[PDB]
Amino acid sequence: MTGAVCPGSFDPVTLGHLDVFERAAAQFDEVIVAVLINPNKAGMFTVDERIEMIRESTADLPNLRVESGQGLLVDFVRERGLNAIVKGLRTGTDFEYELQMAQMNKHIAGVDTFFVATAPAYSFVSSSLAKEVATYGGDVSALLPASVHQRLLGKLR
Amino acid sequence: MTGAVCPGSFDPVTLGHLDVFERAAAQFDEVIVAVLINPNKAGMFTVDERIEMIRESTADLPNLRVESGQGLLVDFVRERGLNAIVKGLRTGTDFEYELQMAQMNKHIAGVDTFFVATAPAYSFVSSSLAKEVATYGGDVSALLPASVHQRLLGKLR
Amino acid sequence: MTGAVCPGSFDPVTLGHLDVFERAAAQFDEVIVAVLINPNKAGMFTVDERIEMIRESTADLPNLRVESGQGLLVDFVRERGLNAIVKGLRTGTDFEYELQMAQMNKHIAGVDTFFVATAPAYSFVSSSLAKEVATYGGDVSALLPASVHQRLLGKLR
Amino acid sequence: MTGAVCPGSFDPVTLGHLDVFERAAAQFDEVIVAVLINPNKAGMFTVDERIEMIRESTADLPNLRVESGQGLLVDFVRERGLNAIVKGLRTGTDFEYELQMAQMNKHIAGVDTFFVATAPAYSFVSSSLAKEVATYGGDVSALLPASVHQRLLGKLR
Amino acid sequence: MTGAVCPGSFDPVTLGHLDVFERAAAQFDEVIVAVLINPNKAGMFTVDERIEMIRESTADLPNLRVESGQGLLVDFVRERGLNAIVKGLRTGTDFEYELQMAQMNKHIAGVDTFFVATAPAYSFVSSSLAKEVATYGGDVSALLPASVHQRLLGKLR
Amino acid sequence: MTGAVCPGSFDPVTLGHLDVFERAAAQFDEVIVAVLINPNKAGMFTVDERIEMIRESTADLPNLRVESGQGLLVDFVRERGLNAIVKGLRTGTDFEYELQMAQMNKHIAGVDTFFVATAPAYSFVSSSLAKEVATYGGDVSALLPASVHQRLLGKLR
Repeated sequence: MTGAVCPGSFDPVTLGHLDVFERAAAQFDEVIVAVLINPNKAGMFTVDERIEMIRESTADLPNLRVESGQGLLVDFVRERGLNAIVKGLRTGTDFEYELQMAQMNKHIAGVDTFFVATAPAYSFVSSSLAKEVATYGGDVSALLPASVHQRLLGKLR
Repeated sequence: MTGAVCPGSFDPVTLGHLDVFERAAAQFDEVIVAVLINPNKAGMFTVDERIEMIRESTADLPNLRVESGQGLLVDFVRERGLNAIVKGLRTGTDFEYELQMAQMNKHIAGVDTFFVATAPAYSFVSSSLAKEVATYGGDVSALLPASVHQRLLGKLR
Repeated sequence: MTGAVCPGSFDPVTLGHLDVFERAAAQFDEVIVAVLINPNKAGMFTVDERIEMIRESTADLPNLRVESGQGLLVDFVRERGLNAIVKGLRTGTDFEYELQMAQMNKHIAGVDTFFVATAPAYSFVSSSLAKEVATYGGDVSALLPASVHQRLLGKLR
Repeated sequence: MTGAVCPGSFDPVTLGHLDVFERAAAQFDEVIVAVLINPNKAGMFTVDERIEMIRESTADLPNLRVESGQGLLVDFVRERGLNAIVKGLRTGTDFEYELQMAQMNKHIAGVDTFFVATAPAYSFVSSSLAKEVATYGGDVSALLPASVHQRLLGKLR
Repeated sequence: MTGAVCPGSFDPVTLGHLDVFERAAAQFDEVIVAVLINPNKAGMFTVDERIEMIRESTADLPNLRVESGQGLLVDFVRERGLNAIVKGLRTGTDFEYELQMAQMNKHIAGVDTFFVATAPAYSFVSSSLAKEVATYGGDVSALLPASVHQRLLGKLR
Repeated sequence: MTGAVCPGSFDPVTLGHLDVFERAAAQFDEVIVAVLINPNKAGMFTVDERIEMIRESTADLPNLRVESGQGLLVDFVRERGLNAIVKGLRTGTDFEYELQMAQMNKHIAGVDTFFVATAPAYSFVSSSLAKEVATYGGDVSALLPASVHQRLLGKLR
């Protein structure tokens, strides 16, 4: 019966994200990873690539599925008969902005947002910082799932 | 079946607490409110009084129950076959300390902590500040369950 | 002969802004709302539109007026015989940057900045988030002056 | 007929406090410094001493007066026909708690709180840290009114 | 020639502390761990016990020595011909207070303070939280050096 | 022999930067100021101009040198046989992002980051805010080295 949506651009998914997915899947009957797309900015990976990388690293989570979307997150959530968001916290999270969005999302659609801190080991990776470090040759292999790392290097070369 | 524990001293329970209880009860199959009592610091209300006040306030939540506890929160959680905590955020929450405890609790017992911000209307009330304001004749009736406000006036008279 | 300036881009003015205007108007003899125009981003509303929307929403504040400005805010303030700014705080305010600007503004022109938190009900609206949500069909009518809301609907339709 | 109250324990008043008093006195017709007395901790200085030290240091502010208070700050403010508090910010201010109190005080009594950052030179002094440092022989003479500094030396010797 | 002081109560030293000691020792010619004592509060471990636990876990650091003291940290630093403090940051650090103290310490004695974040794995341990968790039976064995853990358990039993 | 790198874009160098340079040079045997240049975003001053301005400002620091760099900061550091970064903190620093980068930089290359707060007097200046204020005729001469202020006026005329 219970369920939550884990949203993000996941460009690419990191081990910080996967940690949060795993916790959500352990605590809710169903979890949907929402790959949210801005149709007006391309990013590094296509939607199909993003989804494939997530699926390949979540194969051990039977109650997790992955879908893309755009527009209001709360519409994505409600159209699936759910009303909870689970969002990860890491070092460098703009928490004040996350709080603003959470209060807005509850106001307009009655959707709750639960925050969970990612594991310390994965607390300083972000999609953007991983892409930046890898661009200049830094080793981010320990911070990304195998489904991502060499595809990332491929894009960069 | 899913479940979480909502911990606190609840001396007394506020509408900020209740808002969090309601959201937990909406998103988890089972919720236990843990009235965590300190042997040294005896508050305003007895443990039994606090439990009664929470029960009155949560009468419409059939999947939520109220229990007292002492010692390690993660033991309270695990002893009941669960491994999630839901904790509310308000204006004045020491979030950095909450994060420290969340990471400690995950490390020592594998228990996850989910944070949810209370509604803006209930975001500035706290048990301590409500008692302080009421003590000097300030009106905090919009911030507490009606039955709590009734009892609070009694303990002050 | 006290006075303060309330600065912003107000694209559009929200009830968060209006709350702050009202408090400023209640505590200073004279208030000037400074609509600061950019060198891009050209907003959703023109400067005249922003001004009218503010004027419409502050008709019950006789000691408040609305003017556009370019260049340093402190020059705007000082050229009107004042040396106080009143700035509102909301969820998602970059307070660290506001503090930096406050200390700079005091240094270069002797202008004080007073910060006041907007009401909890209006604490999660911002001009940008209201436009984003409204764009995707979300109901922000409770968060904007009724006048402004209709204009916004017009700009989108 | 504008006015604001500047609250604190002022044990003793610092140049950080005085800076804020001066700004408040510059922007409001009438300023009242509220020396709020505790039920313990009895400070280093008695209430009369704290008051005299503030009076001594604000002799050049004709529109400022100094009074002691007990009970709710909002009652102190309202019983004097005002509804504004001016509170200073320094390095080490618990701003989250100040925000909580500000929202509570607006709720229960309609009193606004305006925050202003003290000058960088005075941004790291507090009454407690000045007493601690002076106790162990550190020179805090640049951080306190000359009068106050001599009195402090007297209390220690 | 170069050198820094690493201060704290170290009651007991944690692996978070040791991480910071190691970094300091790697970056300064000499490092002194300052075990600062309040002669008016006993703590769990005696000064000799604290020092022994630090020495036993820093034996692989030839340029680190351990000394106790009280009163002003900057006097401890300057009397050793040094003028730098290295202080660790962890989850739950009151950074605003650390900044206040750093600015005060530079003002009164010209001593610089360098902050370094402890490793993620050790970022949520503190002496106080470790003592609290161990008191109620939680497993903190991975967060403390071998020189500490069973001595801690001994004190508690 | 010890050493650290002080990184930035320094467009232009400010007295806040200089304060940090001086403290690094006082505490490490060797300091390298790394003028990190971005191929996309060309600022106000050329790399050569920025280096010259830093050299003029640091003439009294014989153990500090100035070099340009591109790419990974940790590579710049390691290529010079060092493994420490000294970074300044000011009002408006995004400290959460600095922490994220520090933990990333330690992970990918073993490089430590030490943070030091700049003096209160120089705590609200930034390269960007200085340029912005100067552009509109505001006086930031107390906030910049004299030779920098001279050059800044030139690039604006």
